[PDB]
Amino acid sequence: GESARSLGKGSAPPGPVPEGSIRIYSMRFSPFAERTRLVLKAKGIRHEVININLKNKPEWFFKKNPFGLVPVLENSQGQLIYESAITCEYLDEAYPGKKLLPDDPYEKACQKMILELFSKVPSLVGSFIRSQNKEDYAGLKEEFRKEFTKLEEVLTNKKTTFFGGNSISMIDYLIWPWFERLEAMKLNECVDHTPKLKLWMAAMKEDPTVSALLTSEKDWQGFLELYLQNSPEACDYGL
Amino acid sequence: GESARSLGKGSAPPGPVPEGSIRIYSMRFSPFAERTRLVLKAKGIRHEVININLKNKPEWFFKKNPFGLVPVLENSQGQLIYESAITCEYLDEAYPGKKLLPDDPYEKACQKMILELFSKVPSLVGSFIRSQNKEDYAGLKEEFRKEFTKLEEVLTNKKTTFFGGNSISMIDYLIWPWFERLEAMKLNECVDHTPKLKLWMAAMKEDPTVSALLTSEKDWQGFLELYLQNSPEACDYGL
Ligand SMILES: O=C1O[C@H]([C@@H](O)CO)C(O)=C1O
Ligand SMILES: O=C1O[C@H]([C@@H](O)CO)C(O)=C1O
Repeated sequence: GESARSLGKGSAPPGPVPEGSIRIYSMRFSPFAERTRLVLKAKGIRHEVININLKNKPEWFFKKNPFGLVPVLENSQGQLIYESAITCEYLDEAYPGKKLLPDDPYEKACQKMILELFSKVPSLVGSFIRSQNKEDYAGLKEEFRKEFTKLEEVLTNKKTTFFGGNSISMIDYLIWPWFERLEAMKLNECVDHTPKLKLWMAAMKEDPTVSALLTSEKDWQGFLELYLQNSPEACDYGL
Repeated sequence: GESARSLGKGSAPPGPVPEGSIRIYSMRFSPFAERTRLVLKAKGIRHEVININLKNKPEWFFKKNPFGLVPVLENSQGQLIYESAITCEYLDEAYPGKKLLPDDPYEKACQKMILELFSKVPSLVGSFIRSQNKEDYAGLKEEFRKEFTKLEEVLTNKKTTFFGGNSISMIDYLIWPWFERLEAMKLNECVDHTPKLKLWMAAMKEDPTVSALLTSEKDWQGFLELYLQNSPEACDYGL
């Protein structure tokens, strides 16, 4: 269980990825890295995980990703892939299993346009995590409700269970991690004028891949308190 | 030639796209829409163009794209695709001809990672267009030089003529429009510590697709002066 402890400044650079496996450089509480892990699980891809201490990074990690961000994929050929959506698309294409993106070009384009509709939400969550008082909170509630009604409208026309059809697909996994953290951020009442989006969240929680990877509110809250202080122990909260 | 005049507020909504053609909603001076037009030309795709008056938009255009931005693709089946990179990827997949993206998943992922390396540049150009004096200009020069050295490093390792190999490909067309406007913005001396990137620009200008679509400095400058004043005649400069 302590096998999951993060590597930080001073850690030895890791050795090569074994043939037959792919490696993800991750952090247990990162919603960006969660995207990639949901895909690895959904597709049944054998993999290893190296967690990175984002508040005390190893210098060698910048050789994996010059941006110094998680997630990063590394394969046995030594190829390196970064940016969460890029890593997810690469896995869908490079591995067998349930295809998570549509083959049809228009339907694929639709999933990417829905990701665009969503793309303000990660930056807002970033802002929210920093909110100081009830006035700031009232305002961020309105900002989230505007973004959520964009997403509600997609579901309203499609009349489908999920954003790509009646079966969960790539787009759902790409947006899920921010919704998972919404309870914990006290932002559930932003989805109260968006009834189909609320039902979508209930459906997501029933998905075997989502349920396997869900972090408890108490664990995310422990992480967050330490992260907001730039604690070098945040990323290993619980361990 | 006046066939290219933009549609603005009050214009009638256009009729259906004919079978055998795709329609692009564009603007002659938009670098985002230029991406899509470079792809249409590179692939030899039969198409029609409707230019939109971005400073006096038709209300119906928001039914084509709720964001109200160009480019937008519309096909004879009535499907609508927006966001410049999405439109380009859709065309590469949906049409025959020279494939502009690699089939190999890693090499495709590499092109998307290079687009990420570039992705600060459009926002910087946006800021530059607004620059007031020599001090602001000196600063933006340093910002551009930082972004350009990221791109130089890609070319340095690859030792290839273009960002995807020795043959021009999607990634080159996606980044080109901002480099085309660099002379006009007086920012050529930002590429003077980036010699491979300077050679890339010379190579791009020799490409038949790029050369066919290049706008003159004088025409772009006429456009820009009117655009900065929110002139409803900017988009039709020259007509
Ligand atoms: O700020 C971030 O955005 C990226 C990217 O992976 C998502 O597209 C990432 O990993 C972060 O930590
Ligand atoms: O500001 C813009 O960015 C978009 C997009 O098309 C690019 O990805 C666009 O068209 C604009 O006018």
